[PDB]
Amino acid sequence: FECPGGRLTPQQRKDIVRQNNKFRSLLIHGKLKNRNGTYMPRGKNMLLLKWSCQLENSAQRWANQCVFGHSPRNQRQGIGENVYAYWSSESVEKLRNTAGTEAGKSWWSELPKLYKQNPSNNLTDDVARQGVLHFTQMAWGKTHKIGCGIATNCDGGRTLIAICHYSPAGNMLKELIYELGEPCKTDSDCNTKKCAKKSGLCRKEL
Ligand SMILES: *[C@@H]1O[C@H](CO)[C@@H](O[C@@H]2O[C@H](CO)[C@@H](O[C@@H]3O[C@H](CO)[C@@H](O)[C@H](O)[C@@H]3O)[C@H](O)[C@H]2NC(C)=O)[C@H](O[C@@H]2O[C@@H](C)[C@@H](O)[C@@H](O)[C@@H]2O)[C@H]1NC(C)=O
Ligand SMILES: *[C@@H]1O[C@H](CO)[C@@H](O)[C@H](O[C@@H]2O[C@@H](C)[C@@H](O)[C@@H](O)[C@@H]2O)[C@H]1NC(C)=O
Repeated sequence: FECPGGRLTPQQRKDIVRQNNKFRSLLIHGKLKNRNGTYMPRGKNMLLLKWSCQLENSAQRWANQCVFGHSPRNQRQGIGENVYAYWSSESVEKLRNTAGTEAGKSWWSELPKLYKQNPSNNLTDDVARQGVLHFTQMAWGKTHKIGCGIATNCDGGRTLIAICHYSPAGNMLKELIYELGEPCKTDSDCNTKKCAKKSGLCRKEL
């Protein structure tokens, strides 16, 4: 959680990772409702997210622009991107320390508010069209790397922007968001061959 030249604190990085992994674990344990009021299906092989300084560096470069939008495609090759902003009429400095976790709650909130019952867990065109792509990237079983950048100087210090980058990039159409199964109990349950038993998520390093 130490990233040379970074503008985040170690704690911010940890809070972001711990929150997103908690979400993932709650999800694969069947504890989270979709828009229809029905629990999402239990999952297996959901990777445990690791912080990547490389990802933070690209996300931070974009956050520094103070633009509420995506970075250009050619700077996002192989990489997912989620964008969050908070617009105040006063200073946002007090919001910096929870920027990442507020952003994760906002992206993640797509599940209960916009994500209709999808039993196959397949990311079809009709599922994608709902605007659940921020949530689906945070939930993407194959993604295992996350890095985020934050700007609080935007609009005279009155706008907060948080940018998170994910690798590998999630949201490939016609692939499942995550595999249907049981959370890992032992290493051999995981295709990566290492299981985080407390969370039921599979470990994948870097
Ligand atoms: C997610 O859901 C989509 C929509 O059903 C799956 O794609 C569909 O796969 C079917 C076969 O599993 C395709 O059927 C074929 O249709 C052609 C058209 O003539 C026939 O010639 C052929 O013999 C089959 O009957 C179906 O067309 C296809 N849907 C579309 C519009 O693409 C998808 O399955 C996955 O993607 C497809 C493209 C293949 O790679 C499948 O093997 C693969 O499982 C579902 N995704 C997942 C991960 O389940
Ligand atoms: C989730 O809620 C929506 C809106 O209330 C319903 O349309 C879904 O049931 C639907 O059943 C038919 C009409 C068809 O639209 C189907 O695609 C939907 O599933 C409901 N989902 C379920 C599975 O009950």
